Amino acid sequence: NTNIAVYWGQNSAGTQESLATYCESSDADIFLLSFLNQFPTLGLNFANACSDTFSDGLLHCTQIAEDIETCQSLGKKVLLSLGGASGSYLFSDDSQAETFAQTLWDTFGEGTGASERPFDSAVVDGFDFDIENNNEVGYSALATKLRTLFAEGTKQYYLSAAPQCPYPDASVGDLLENADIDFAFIQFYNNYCSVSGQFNWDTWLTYAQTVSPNKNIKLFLGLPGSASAAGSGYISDTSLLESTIADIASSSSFGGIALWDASQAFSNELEPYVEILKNLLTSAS
Ligand SMILES: c1coc(CNc2ncnc3nc[nH]c23)c1
Repeated sequence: NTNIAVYWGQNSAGTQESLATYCESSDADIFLLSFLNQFPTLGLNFANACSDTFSDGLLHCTQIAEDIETCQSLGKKVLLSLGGASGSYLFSDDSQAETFAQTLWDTFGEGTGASERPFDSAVVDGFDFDIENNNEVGYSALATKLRTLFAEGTKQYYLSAAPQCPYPDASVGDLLENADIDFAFIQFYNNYCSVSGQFNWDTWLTYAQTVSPNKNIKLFLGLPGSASAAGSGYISDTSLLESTIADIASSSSFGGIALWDASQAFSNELEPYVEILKNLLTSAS
Protein backbone atom coordinates (compact mmCIF):
# COMPACT_ATOMS: atom_id res chain seq x y z
CA ASN A 1 0.00 0.00 0.00
CA THR A 2 0.80 3.70 -0.45
CA ASN A 3 -0.52 5.71 2.58
CA ILE A 4 1.38 8.59 4.20
CA ALA A 5 0.60 9.07 7.90
CA VAL A 6 1.71 12.28 9.64
CA TYR A 7 1.70 13.23 13.32
CA TRP A 8 0.34 16.79 13.79
CA GLY A 9 0.00 18.89 16.96
CA GLN A 10 3.35 19.17 18.73
CA ASN A 11 4.84 21.78 16.38
CA SER A 12 8.24 20.06 15.95
CA ALA A 13 9.30 22.62 13.25
CA GLY A 14 7.97 25.69 15.06
CA THR A 15 6.03 26.67 11.91
CA GLN A 16 3.04 24.32 12.39
CA GLU A 17 -0.04 25.49 10.47
CA SER A 18 -3.65 24.41 11.11
CA LEU A 19 -4.63 20.76 10.80
CA ALA A 20 -6.84 21.59 7.73
CA THR A 21 -3.86 23.20 5.97
CA TYR A 22 -2.12 19.82 5.89
CA CYS A 23 -5.30 17.94 4.97
CA GLU A 24 -5.67 20.26 1.95
CA SER A 25 -2.37 18.89 0.65
CA SER A 26 -2.34 15.87 -1.65
CA ASP A 27 0.62 14.59 0.39
CA ALA A 28 -0.84 12.89 3.50
CA ASP A 29 -3.72 10.46 4.11
CA ILE A 30 -3.78 9.72 7.88
CA PHE A 31 -3.35 12.39 10.61
CA LEU A 32 -2.47 11.56 14.20
CA LEU A 33 -3.51 14.38 16.53
CA SER A 34 -0.69 14.78 19.03
CA PHE A 35 -1.60 14.48 21.92
CA LEU A 36 -4.06 13.46 24.56
CA ASN A 37 -1.05 13.68 26.88
CA GLN A 38 -2.83 13.22 30.20
CA PHE A 39 -5.18 10.34 31.18
CA PRO A 40 -7.30 8.88 32.68
CA THR A 41 -7.89 12.42 34.03
CA LEU A 42 -8.18 14.04 30.59
CA GLY A 43 -5.63 16.59 29.28
CA LEU A 44 -4.77 17.59 25.71
CA ASN A 45 -1.85 19.52 24.25
CA PHE A 46 -1.63 20.77 20.66
CA ALA A 47 1.13 23.38 21.15
CA ASN A 48 -0.04 26.72 19.73
CA ALA A 49 -2.99 25.20 17.84
CA CYS A 50 -5.50 25.24 20.71
CA SER A 51 -5.42 27.59 23.70
CA ASP A 52 -9.04 27.95 24.87
CA THR A 53 -10.39 25.64 27.58
CA PHE A 54 -13.55 24.55 29.36
CA SER A 55 -13.91 26.07 32.82
CA ASP A 56 -12.24 22.96 34.33
CA GLY A 57 -9.12 23.46 32.13
CA LEU A 58 -9.68 20.73 29.56
CA LEU A 59 -8.73 22.09 26.11
CA HIS A 60 -11.62 23.22 23.95
CA CYS A 61 -10.56 23.40 20.34
CA THR A 62 -13.13 24.76 17.91
CA GLN A 63 -10.65 25.34 15.06
CA ILE A 64 -9.30 21.80 15.30
CA ALA A 65 -12.91 20.51 15.44
CA GLU A 66 -13.82 22.31 12.21
CA ASP A 67 -10.56 21.05 10.65
CA ILE A 68 -11.29 17.41 11.59
CA GLU A 69 -14.55 17.76 9.66
CA THR A 70 -12.83 19.44 6.72
CA CYS A 71 -10.17 16.72 6.68
CA GLN A 72 -12.77 14.01 6.70
CA SER A 73 -14.79 15.62 3.87
CA LEU A 74 -11.55 15.43 1.90
CA GLY A 75 -11.19 11.69 2.56
CA LYS A 76 -8.55 11.87 5.30
CA LYS A 77 -8.52 9.77 8.47
CA VAL A 78 -7.89 11.66 11.70
CA LEU A 79 -7.06 9.66 14.88
CA LEU A 80 -6.44 11.03 18.35
CA SER A 81 -2.98 10.00 19.57
CA LEU A 82 -2.58 9.15 23.30
CA GLY A 83 0.75 9.60 25.04
CA GLY A 84 3.85 11.52 24.17
CA ALA A 85 6.82 12.71 26.21
CA SER A 86 4.75 14.03 29.15
CA GLY A 87 4.52 10.59 30.73
CA SER A 88 1.58 12.23 32.64
CA TYR A 89 -0.49 9.08 32.09
CA LEU A 90 -0.84 5.56 33.53
CA PHE A 91 -3.43 2.83 34.15
CA SER A 92 -3.36 0.95 37.45
CA ASP A 93 -5.26 -2.04 35.96
CA ASP A 94 -7.43 -3.38 33.09
CA SER A 95 -10.74 -2.44 34.73
CA GLN A 96 -9.64 1.21 34.96
CA ALA A 97 -8.63 1.18 31.27
CA GLU A 98 -11.93 -0.43 30.31
CA THR A 99 -13.79 2.38 32.11
CA PHE A 100 -11.54 4.77 30.19
CA ALA A 101 -12.60 3.22 26.81
CA GLN A 102 -16.16 4.44 27.53
CA THR A 103 -14.72 7.86 28.51
CA LEU A 104 -12.91 8.14 25.14
CA TRP A 105 -15.96 6.95 23.24
CA ASP A 106 -18.25 9.48 24.91
CA THR A 107 -15.68 12.35 24.78
CA PHE A 108 -14.25 11.90 21.30
CA GLY A 109 -16.34 9.26 19.49
CA GLU A 110 -20.04 8.61 18.89
CA GLY A 111 -20.85 7.83 22.52
CA THR A 112 -23.94 9.57 23.88
CA GLY A 113 -22.77 9.96 27.52
CA ALA A 114 -22.97 13.74 27.95
CA SER A 115 -19.24 14.55 28.48
CA GLU A 116 -17.29 17.74 27.74
CA ARG A 117 -16.18 17.44 24.11
CA PRO A 118 -12.90 19.18 23.18
CA PHE A 119 -13.87 18.82 19.49
CA ASP A 120 -17.56 19.71 19.79
CA SER A 121 -19.59 17.65 17.25
CA ALA A 122 -16.49 16.48 15.33
CA VAL A 123 -15.80 12.76 15.74
CA VAL A 124 -12.34 11.25 15.49
CA ASP A 125 -11.76 8.24 13.21
CA GLY A 126 -10.07 6.31 16.04
CA PHE A 127 -7.07 6.34 18.40
CA ASP A 128 -3.32 5.96 18.20
CA PHE A 129 -1.25 4.66 21.11
CA ASP A 130 1.98 6.61 21.20
CA ILE A 131 2.91 5.47 24.71
CA GLU A 132 6.41 6.40 25.89
CA ASN A 133 6.63 5.64 29.63
CA ASN A 134 7.52 1.91 29.37
CA ASN A 135 4.40 0.98 31.28
CA GLU A 136 2.11 -1.36 29.40
CA VAL A 137 -0.76 -1.78 31.82
CA GLY A 138 -4.27 -1.46 30.44
CA TYR A 139 -3.70 -0.69 26.74
CA SER A 140 -4.72 -4.08 25.32
CA ALA A 141 -7.87 -4.08 27.52
CA LEU A 142 -8.58 -0.48 26.44
CA ALA A 143 -8.27 -1.33 22.72
CA THR A 144 -10.43 -4.41 23.05
CA LYS A 145 -13.23 -2.54 24.88
CA LEU A 146 -13.04 0.25 22.27
CA ARG A 147 -13.64 -2.39 19.51
CA THR A 148 -16.88 -3.42 21.17
CA LEU A 149 -18.05 0.21 21.53
CA PHE A 150 -17.22 1.10 17.88
CA ALA A 151 -20.05 -1.18 16.66
CA GLU A 152 -22.44 1.52 18.02
CA GLY A 153 -20.87 4.07 15.64
CA THR A 154 -21.77 4.85 12.03
CA LYS A 155 -18.37 4.65 10.32
CA GLN A 156 -15.25 2.48 10.47
CA TYR A 157 -12.85 3.19 13.33
CA TYR A 158 -9.13 2.54 13.46
CA LEU A 159 -6.64 1.77 16.22
CA SER A 160 -2.93 2.19 15.80
CA ALA A 161 0.27 2.16 17.84
CA ALA A 162 3.60 3.97 17.53
CA PRO A 163 6.37 1.61 18.76
CA GLN A 164 10.04 2.41 18.33
CA CYS A 165 11.81 -0.15 16.15
CA PRO A 166 13.41 -2.24 18.94
CA TYR A 167 11.22 -5.36 19.25
CA PRO A 168 9.37 -5.90 21.48
CA ASP A 169 8.49 -2.35 22.31
CA ALA A 170 8.55 -1.61 26.06
CA SER A 171 5.41 0.60 26.00
CA VAL A 172 3.14 -0.82 23.27
CA GLY A 173 4.47 -4.35 22.78
CA ASP A 174 1.71 -5.90 24.91
CA LEU A 175 -0.94 -3.90 23.05
CA LEU A 176 0.46 -5.08 19.72
CA GLU A 177 0.48 -8.73 20.84
CA ASN A 178 -2.92 -8.79 22.57
CA ALA A 179 -5.27 -6.45 20.74
CA ASP A 180 -6.72 -6.01 17.25
CA ILE A 181 -4.68 -3.11 15.80
CA ASP A 182 -5.06 -1.62 12.31
CA PHE A 183 -1.71 0.17 11.85
CA ALA A 184 1.82 0.08 13.37
CA PHE A 185 3.68 3.38 12.93
CA ILE A 186 7.18 2.05 13.72
CA GLN A 187 9.89 4.63 14.52
CA PHE A 188 12.96 3.53 12.53
CA TYR A 189 14.94 6.44 13.95
CA ASN A 190 16.63 7.48 17.23
CA ASN A 191 17.58 3.77 17.56
CA TYR A 192 20.12 1.09 16.51
CA CYS A 193 17.49 -0.29 14.13
CA SER A 194 17.25 2.78 11.85
CA VAL A 195 17.13 2.21 8.12
CA SER A 196 20.86 3.08 7.93
CA GLY A 197 21.57 1.13 11.14
CA GLN A 198 20.59 -2.50 11.69
CA PHE A 199 17.20 -2.15 9.93
CA ASN A 200 14.88 -4.69 11.61
CA TRP A 201 11.86 -4.55 9.30
CA ASP A 202 11.87 -8.37 8.98
CA THR A 203 11.24 -8.78 12.72
CA TRP A 204 8.19 -6.53 12.34
CA LEU A 205 7.01 -8.72 9.39
CA THR A 206 7.35 -11.83 11.54
CA TYR A 207 5.31 -9.97 14.15
CA ALA A 208 2.60 -9.03 11.62
CA GLN A 209 2.21 -12.51 10.12
CA THR A 210 2.59 -14.72 13.22
CA VAL A 211 1.95 -12.66 16.37
CA SER A 212 -0.44 -9.77 15.67
CA PRO A 213 -4.05 -10.78 16.65
CA ASN A 214 -5.04 -8.88 13.53
CA LYS A 215 -3.15 -10.86 10.88
CA ASN A 216 -3.96 -8.07 8.38
CA ILE A 217 -2.23 -5.29 10.45
CA LYS A 218 -0.42 -2.72 8.27
CA LEU A 219 3.22 -1.84 9.02
CA PHE A 220 4.44 1.73 8.41
CA LEU A 221 8.01 2.93 7.89
CA GLY A 222 8.23 5.72 10.51
CA LEU A 223 10.71 8.52 9.76
CA PRO A 224 11.77 12.01 10.90
CA GLY A 225 10.43 14.72 8.65
CA SER A 226 13.60 16.98 8.88
CA ALA A 227 16.98 17.40 10.46
CA SER A 228 15.92 18.65 13.09
CA ALA A 229 12.90 16.46 13.81
CA ALA A 230 15.01 13.86 15.58
CA GLY A 231 18.47 13.39 17.11
CA SER A 232 19.28 10.63 14.62
CA GLY A 233 17.83 8.78 11.61
CA TYR A 234 16.78 11.51 9.17
CA ILE A 235 17.18 10.33 5.55
CA SER A 236 18.02 12.24 2.34
CA ASP A 237 18.91 9.52 0.01
CA THR A 238 16.27 9.00 -2.45
CA SER A 239 18.57 6.62 -2.61
CA LEU A 240 17.81 4.01 0.04
CA LEU A 241 14.28 5.26 0.09
CA GLU A 242 13.65 4.02 -3.28
CA SER A 243 15.41 0.79 -2.49
CA THR A 244 14.01 0.44 1.01
CA ILE A 245 10.65 1.33 -0.20
CA ALA A 246 11.15 -1.28 -2.95
CA ASP A 247 12.50 -3.86 -0.45
CA ILE A 248 9.49 -3.53 1.85
CA ALA A 249 6.64 -2.62 -0.53
CA SER A 250 6.24 -6.17 -1.87
CA SER A 251 4.40 -7.54 1.18
CA SER A 252 0.69 -7.19 1.84
CA SER A 253 1.83 -6.17 5.41
CA PHE A 254 3.32 -2.88 4.14
CA GLY A 255 0.93 0.05 4.74
CA GLY A 256 3.23 2.97 3.85
CA ILE A 257 5.27 5.73 5.51
CA ALA A 258 4.62 7.60 8.81
CA LEU A 259 6.29 10.98 9.53
CA TRP A 260 7.25 12.89 12.71
CA ASP A 261 5.80 15.43 12.15
CA ALA A 262 3.60 17.40 9.66
CA SER A 263 5.26 20.78 10.52
CA GLN A 264 8.64 19.25 9.72
CA ALA A 265 7.84 17.09 6.71
CA PHE A 266 5.87 19.82 4.90
CA SER A 267 8.38 22.64 5.48
CA ASN A 268 11.57 20.65 4.92
CA GLU A 269 12.52 20.99 1.22
CA LEU A 270 15.03 19.02 -0.88
CA GLU A 271 10.25 20.00 -3.03
CA PRO A 272 8.60 19.29 0.35
CA TYR A 273 10.01 16.15 1.94
CA VAL A 274 6.46 14.73 2.39
CA GLU A 275 5.83 15.16 -1.36
CA ILE A 276 9.03 13.30 -2.28
CA LEU A 277 7.89 10.38 -0.12
CA LYS A 278 4.27 10.32 -1.34
CA ASN A 279 5.60 10.10 -4.90
CA LEU A 280 8.15 7.42 -4.09
CA LEU A 281 5.26 5.37 -2.60
CA THR A 282 2.97 5.58 -5.62
CA SER A 283 5.79 5.14 -8.17
CA ALA A 284 7.46 2.35 -6.22
CA SER A 285 3.88 0.97 -5.83
C1 LIG B 1 6.10 6.92 13.38
C2 LIG B 1 6.39 8.17 12.99
O1 LIG B 1 6.22 8.99 14.07
C3 LIG B 1 5.87 8.20 15.12
C4 LIG B 1 5.62 8.80 16.51
N1 LIG B 1 6.90 9.46 16.93
C5 LIG B 1 7.00 10.24 17.99
N2 LIG B 1 6.03 10.26 18.90
C6 LIG B 1 6.11 11.06 19.98
N3 LIG B 1 7.16 11.88 20.21
C7 LIG B 1 8.17 11.89 19.33
N4 LIG B 1 9.33 12.57 19.29
C8 LIG B 1 9.97 12.21 18.18
N5 LIG B 1 9.25 11.29 17.53
C9 LIG B 1 8.12 11.07 18.21
C10 LIG B 1 5.79 6.93 14.69
